[PDB]
Amino acid sequence: GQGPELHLASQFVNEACRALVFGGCVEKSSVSRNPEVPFESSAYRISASARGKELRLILSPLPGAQPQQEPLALVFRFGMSGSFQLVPREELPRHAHLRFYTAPPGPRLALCFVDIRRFGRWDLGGKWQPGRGPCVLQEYQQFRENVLRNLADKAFDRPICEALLDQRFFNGIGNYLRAEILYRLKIPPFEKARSVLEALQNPDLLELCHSVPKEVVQLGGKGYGSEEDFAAFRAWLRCYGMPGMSSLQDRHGRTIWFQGDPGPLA
DNA sequence: CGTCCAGTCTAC
DNA sequence: TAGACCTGGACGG
Repeated sequence: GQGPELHLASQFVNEACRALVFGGCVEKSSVSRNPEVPFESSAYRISASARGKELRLILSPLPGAQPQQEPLALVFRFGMSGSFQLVPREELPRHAHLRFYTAPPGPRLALCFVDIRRFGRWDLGGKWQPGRGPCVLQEYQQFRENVLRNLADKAFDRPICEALLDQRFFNGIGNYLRAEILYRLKIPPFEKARSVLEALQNPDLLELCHSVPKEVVQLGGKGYGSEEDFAAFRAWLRCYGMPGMSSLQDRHGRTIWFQGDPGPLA
C-alpha cells in the first residue's frame, strides 16, 4: 500500500490489540526470506505507528513478564500485498509470514503480517529508513520545506509524475496518489518536476500531496474498516484506471493515468 | 487452459 | 538504472 494504507493498518493494530495481551515467540513462515524475530515474552502488548510508506510495531512486555526485556521495535514496508490481520490462531491465512499469538485467557488469536507476493520487508532496528523524506500525512510542513529547499537535486530533473514516487521527498505517495493529485490540478504528468515546483516559491501540488492521501484515510476501509471496504475507495478515484483516461509508462515502466496533455517529456 | 497486470532492493 | 522478486485476479481465446 501507500501512505494511507499504512496509516489505516497502524490504526487497525492499535485498535485491535488495545485490550489484547500476546505471549510466546514471533513465528516467521519458513517460506519468508525476511529475518527471524528474536523476541519471546510471557506477556507483551503490540502497538503501531506509521510514517509515509513505513509502519513501526513496538512489542512491549508487561510488568514482570519473563524474561526481563526491553521493548523491541520492528519496521515493516508492505510492498504490494502487505497487510495486518487479526484471526483465530487455528485459521491463519495463506501467506501469513509473521505471526504474534494472544495469551490466554480468552479467544486464542494471531496478529499476522500477510503478504501474498512477499515484496514486503521487516528490519529489527526500530529506525525509519534513512533517506526517506518526512511523512506527507503527519509531517506536512517538514515534508513541504524538504521539497522547496532541495529543488536543485537531480531528482527534480525527472518529470513530475516520476519525482512524486521519490520516497526521499514524497514519502507515502504511490501510483494511484500521483495520478489523483496531478488530475486535481490538471498538471501534465511529463511536465519537468523542478518547473512545476518553482511556480510556488489556491491548494497547490504539495498541499494536495498532504490533503489527498488524508481523504483516503478519512474514508477508512481497505481491509481495516466495515472486500466491500474497497467500495468507497473505488468510487473516490477520479483518474487511476477510470474509463476515458489516458495512460502512459514512466522511464521505470510504472503506469501513470491522466486527462489530456501528457506534457513535454513523454 | 493462457497471458498480462498489480514498490522497492540490489546487483551490474 | 533494469531486472528480479512473487502470487493471484482479470480478461481473452
